[PDB]
Amino acid sequence: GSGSAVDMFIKIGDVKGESKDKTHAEEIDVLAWSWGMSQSGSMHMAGKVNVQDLSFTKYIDKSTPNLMMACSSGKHYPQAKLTIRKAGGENQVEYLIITLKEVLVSSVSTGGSGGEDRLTENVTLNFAQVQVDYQPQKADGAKDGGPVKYGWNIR
Amino acid sequence: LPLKTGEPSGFNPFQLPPTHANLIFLKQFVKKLAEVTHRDEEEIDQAITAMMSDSIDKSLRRLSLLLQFHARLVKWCEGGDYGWLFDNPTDALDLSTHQIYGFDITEFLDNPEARTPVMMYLLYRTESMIDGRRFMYVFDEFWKPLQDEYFEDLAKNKQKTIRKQNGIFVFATQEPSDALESNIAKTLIQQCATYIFLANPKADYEDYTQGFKLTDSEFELVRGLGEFSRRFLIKQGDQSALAEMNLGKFRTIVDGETVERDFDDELLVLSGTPDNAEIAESIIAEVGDDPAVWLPIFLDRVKAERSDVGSGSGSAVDMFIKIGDVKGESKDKTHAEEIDVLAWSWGMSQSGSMHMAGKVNVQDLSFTKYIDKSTPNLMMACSSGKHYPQAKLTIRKAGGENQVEYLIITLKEVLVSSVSTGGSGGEDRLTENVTLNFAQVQVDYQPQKADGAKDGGPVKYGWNIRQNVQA
Repeated sequence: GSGSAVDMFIKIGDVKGESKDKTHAEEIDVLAWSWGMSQSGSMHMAGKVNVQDLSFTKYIDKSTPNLMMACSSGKHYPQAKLTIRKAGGENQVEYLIITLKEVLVSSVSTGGSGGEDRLTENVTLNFAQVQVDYQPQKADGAKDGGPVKYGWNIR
Repeated sequence: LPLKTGEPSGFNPFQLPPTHANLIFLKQFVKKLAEVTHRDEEEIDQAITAMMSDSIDKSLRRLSLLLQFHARLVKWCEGGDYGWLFDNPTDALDLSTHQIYGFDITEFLDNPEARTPVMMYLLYRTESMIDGRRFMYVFDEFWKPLQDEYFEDLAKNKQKTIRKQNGIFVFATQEPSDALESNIAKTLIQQCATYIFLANPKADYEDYTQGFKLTDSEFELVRGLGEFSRRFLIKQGDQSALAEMNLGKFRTIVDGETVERDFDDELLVLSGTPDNAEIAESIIAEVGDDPAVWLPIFLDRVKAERSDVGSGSGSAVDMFIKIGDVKGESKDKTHAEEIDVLAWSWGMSQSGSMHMAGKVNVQDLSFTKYIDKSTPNLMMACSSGKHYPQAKLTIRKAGGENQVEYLIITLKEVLVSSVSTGGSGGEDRLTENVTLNFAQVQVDYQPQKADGAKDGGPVKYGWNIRQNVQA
């Protein structure tokens, strides 16, 4: 077989990676994802939520000073798109698709002081509207589909 | 005694035995210049003996003046030949503890000046000093230092003297055009007892049956031997056969074990050039004369490095600097030996949104180095707020140590504002930090691929940070 590895690729505008995998042909590839949702208006003391900005750790893309010019200029990319499949096979069911709109870069990491010898870069972003498509991520290869969604706004 | 800098890569003469300094300086001068008035050169030898009779071995100016009243001119030059016969001691007899040495003939390619008088005097020294043990004198490309019948008369008289005194001569030279072109080599072949056809290289043939008197089958074998198996053919007396050194032989302890091919201590014989350079540099900086008291651990280090990699030198990291007076400890082409830095970690952030011309994020930029050498210049630039004219730093991942750097970043008008220093009982190597601002970033991020490909051209972020959004 091919092993046991998750399958995650993303495009955000003309930002692209140096990845060489089977489904990651110079795609952006990530090592960590970090965003959760929160709604402080709950009775335990419409869309009134606490602010939640998105974040991740990615492998090194070929367009990083373009991202820094986007940060210092306020330039957003109009769309970010993700596909994440569970481990067990690279060409399995696309267990998750994510679509992000008005994708402005919030932060970059990893270059400067001596804290990270070879570590991947955290990048944080903001948004206007995000929607996902979840296929059932059972610990399997070929598994039943049917996307369950949410699409949600910055409001 | 290999080719090196202008240290003693040769051996000199005593130059003042007043019964034989005349003949020593006469032969040394004629083999140094090879062209005189041919009148009262013994008076020149006696006058330079009386002039060097102050204590010993005076300046080249005094030597050339006493010799005159092109050899004087080239001794005044001394280009790469500090081991000549004048103003020096005999480094060969400073090896009287272990009289085992040899010469890189790269300087002794230049007859008559560097080649002839040092070699003729040292052959005189080793031949006249009959220590009673065996003697061995080995040659390769004999004809370039030896262009005079002086060596033929030497081989007739003093070589036959030391032939009863355990002396042997090992002429392992090149292709036989060299030997057939010198009648001195013909006289030597008339006294050379055995002949080793070590290889069949690119070499001139079919006069090789002349003088040596090979048969057709013998000449067929010495041409069909080859040079890569490193086996040979041997003729002595009037007879010959194919032979070898058993380079495939190995320690057959029980039933035929691991084929070590006797490769341990063969690196002395093989002499691989970067490992020879490492062992030679560590020995030469270690001790002047070279007994094998530090050599076994150097052989174990050479075996470990050769089993690791052949001249790899890591090729994994590159993080180096030059900020005013400091510089890098760089294995890359940029700097050398001074200061390494730790790693690559900083960024910038933005909290705002335009999607329901950036935001002002008051930030500093920082960097961590190791223990410094140029402490007070950085101290002055830190306290006074002095902007260095540049701060250049080199970043490159694995994929080669001499490749183009993955990010070359020069910050501009680097005022210095804080440096963390430290120290402890456990501070084997203190790291320190500069956290600072400046006028301009000049980031040059090259999107170099993993295989050494640099598609495409590097992306620059060369913008003012001081009071301006950076494009």
